[PDB]
Amino acid sequence: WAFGYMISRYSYYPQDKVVELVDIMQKEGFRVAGVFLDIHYMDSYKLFTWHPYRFPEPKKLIDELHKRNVKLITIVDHGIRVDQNYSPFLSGMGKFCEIESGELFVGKMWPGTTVYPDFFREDTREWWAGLISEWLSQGVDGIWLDMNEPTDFSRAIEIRDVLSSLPVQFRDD
Amino acid sequence: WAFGYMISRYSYYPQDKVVELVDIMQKEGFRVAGVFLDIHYMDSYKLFTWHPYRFPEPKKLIDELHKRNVKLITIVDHGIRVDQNYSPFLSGMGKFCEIESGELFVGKMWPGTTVYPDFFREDTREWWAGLISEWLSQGVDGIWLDMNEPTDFSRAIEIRDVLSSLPVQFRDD
Repeated sequence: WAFGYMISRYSYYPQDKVVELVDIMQKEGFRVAGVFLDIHYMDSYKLFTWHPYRFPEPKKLIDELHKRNVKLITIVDHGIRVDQNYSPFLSGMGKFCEIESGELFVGKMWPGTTVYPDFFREDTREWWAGLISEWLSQGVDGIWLDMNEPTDFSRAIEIRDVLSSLPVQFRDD
Repeated sequence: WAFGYMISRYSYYPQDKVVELVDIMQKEGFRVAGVFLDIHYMDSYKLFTWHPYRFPEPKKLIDELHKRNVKLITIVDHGIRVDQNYSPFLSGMGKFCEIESGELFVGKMWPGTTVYPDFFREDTREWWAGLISEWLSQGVDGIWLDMNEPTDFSRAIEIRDVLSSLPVQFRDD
């Protein structure tokens, strides 16, 4: 099924619209293997969370998709939000990337201020596998890893803040 | 009396305070020949006007000062406010400075957007003499001409608007 016809967008939501679209596609004769859910499904772009208003009942969505024989693939970025009450941030502590001087590498990504997992380490990899596994257990069929170059926007944003008001054009480096 | 002791400030107001100060000076033995009124006495820095709140009764002030044998000297700048309902602007029309291309030279000074009298012309001189004469007739004893280099702030303000944002410091040219 990974080689079947996949539909995706940035993004499809709320959950009822996802099902409505799949139904119309199938009704008109298109065999859809799976649908991709882009970042709008998350709560404030926080990894491993569901938007409380757009996706109040994810279980219902997964069941509806599976009843229709459609796989669900969810995007997962690499940025962990520096949030005091965000579980992944607290549990991942100790396994994030650092900078030469010893502090954590704090940057900028979709969820705002963020830290990044140091995937080169065994414990980080194990910790991540755990979150993924837990995420897959709801019935999610696939993982879409994005922005994993790895990408960071703190430098770009820093430039945009300092020369924001200046009526000039920035080169695209 | 022009060689006597003059007190001034930028500025003395409202009118009751001007008289109070002169009284204290005289009571303590200082022979004051005259007091200078800086730009705060004008209405929005408009030449030949009295601030409706600080100097609501100019005649009363002048009389109070004259009763105490104290002359009154008022500052008069060279900028005419580009104001649709400002008399000097309307009556001076035709006698203001222009730029090479023919339009009026519109700049910036205390009253904001302003035009300037072309004093090199005899007609402008006659027009100005008229306003001065009319101004002196209330009992004003002297004229203090300021900013008549002539000075203009449109270039400075133009620079400050475009580079206002930059955390950089400007050279004082």
